[PDB]
Amino acid sequence: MHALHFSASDKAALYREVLPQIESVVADETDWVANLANTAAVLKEAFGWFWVGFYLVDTRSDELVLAPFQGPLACTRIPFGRGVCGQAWAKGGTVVVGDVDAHPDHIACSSLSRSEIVVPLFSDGRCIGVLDADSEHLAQFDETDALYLGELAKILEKRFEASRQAV
Amino acid sequence: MHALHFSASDKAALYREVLPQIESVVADETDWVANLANTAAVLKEAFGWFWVGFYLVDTRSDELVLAPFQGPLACTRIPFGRGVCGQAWAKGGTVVVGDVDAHPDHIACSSLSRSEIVVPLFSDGRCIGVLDADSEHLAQFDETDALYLGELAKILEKRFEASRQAV
Ligand SMILES: C[S@@](=O)CC[C@H](N)C(=O)O
Ligand SMILES: C[S@@](=O)CC[C@H](N)C(=O)O
Ligand SMILES: [Mg+2]
Ligand SMILES: [Mg+2]
Ligand SMILES: [Mg+2]
Ligand SMILES: [Mg+2]
Ligand SMILES: [Mg+2]
Ligand SMILES: [Mg+2]
Ligand SMILES: [Mg+2]
Ligand SMILES: [Mg+2]
Ligand SMILES: [Mg+2]
Repeated sequence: MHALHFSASDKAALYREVLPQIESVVADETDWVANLANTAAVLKEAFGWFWVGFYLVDTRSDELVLAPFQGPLACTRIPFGRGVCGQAWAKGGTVVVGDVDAHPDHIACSSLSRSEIVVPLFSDGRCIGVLDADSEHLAQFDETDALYLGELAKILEKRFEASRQAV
Repeated sequence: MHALHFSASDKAALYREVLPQIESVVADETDWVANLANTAAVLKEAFGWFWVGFYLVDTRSDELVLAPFQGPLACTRIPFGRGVCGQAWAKGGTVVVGDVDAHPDHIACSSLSRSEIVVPLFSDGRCIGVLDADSEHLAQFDETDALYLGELAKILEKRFEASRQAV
C-alpha cells in the first residue's frame, strides 16, 4: 500500500518531496478519476489548502465540470472564460491570484477563499481541465506554486493519456 | 451559490439537517462524479470523519475503483469480496465495523482508521459502487449511520439514473 512522507518545512522543498510521491501513486492506476482523487488527497494533506481539486472540460457545453477535490462544497459548472478557472482555460495558461476580492470576475463558490491558483491541463494542445487550489489566506500562492503545480500538470497529463489507452 | 448549514450537535439530528441539503445540491447537477464529489464534501464538512467517499464497480475487472473522496490517499482498487467494501458488495448490504481489528479481512489503506461503515449503491438490481466512511475513533458508526447513509444511498441512486438520461 502506498504511504506518503512529507518532512520539509519550506514550500519549495515540500513540493520537491511531494511531487515524486504523487508521480509514484498515479503511475500505479489507469483510471483518471481515481488518480485525480488521490492527487488531490496528497496535496490537501501536504499543504493544507482550504480547497484543492479539479474541473474537467465538457466539450458539449463549453463548461468546466467539477471532478475530485478536497475541501467544502463547490460549484459544479464554470463557463468558458468565467472565473479564475474559466480565465485560465481561455488564456491557455496558469493564473495566480493574490487577492480574489481584487481580481476581475472571480467566482466565489465559497465566501471563505482569499487567494487562488489555477493550472490548466492539456491533451493534444487542447485544454482538458484545470487544477484549482484556494486558500483562506491572502497571497498563499506564488511563482513557487506555479512552477511546481505546472510540473504536476505535466505528470497528470501523461496519466490522462494512459487512461484513454486503457479503454 | 449553494450553501450549507450545520447547527445540530447530535449525530442523528445532524443527519436530519444535512440529508435534505445534500438532496438539494445533487438535484441541480446531472454529472455523477460531480455529485459524488460534492456529497463527500458535505459529509466531510458536517461529520469530520477521517475518510469519506466512494468506490465504483468496474465490470471489466470485477473490482471497486476509487472515485471522489475526502481524507488521506487511498487504495485505488478493491477486489470483489475483499475488504469491508468488497464484502458489502458481495452481501448486497451495509456493513458496520466497530473495530477494524476484529473484522475479518479489513483492508487497511490507512494504518490510522479504527472503525468503518460501507453502504452499497444499486441500479437495475446490481451493485454500482459503495459509500465508505472511516474514523480514527472506535465505534464511530452505528445504527444511526446505517439508517441515514442508507437513505443517502437511495438519493444518490436516483442521481445515477438521472445521469444516464441527461442530455
Ligand atoms: C472551487 S471554486 O473556488 C472554483 C471557482 C473559482 N474560484 C473561479 O473563480 O473560477
Ligand atoms: C478508504 S479505505 O479504508 C477502503 C478499504 C476498506 N477499509 C475495506 O476494508 O474495504
Ligand atoms: Mg492513484
Ligand atoms: Mg480526493
Ligand atoms: Mg462541504
Ligand atoms: Mg448524477
Ligand atoms: Mg453537486
Ligand atoms: Mg470531494
Ligand atoms: Mg461479481
Ligand atoms: Mg463503528
Ligand atoms: Mg458517525
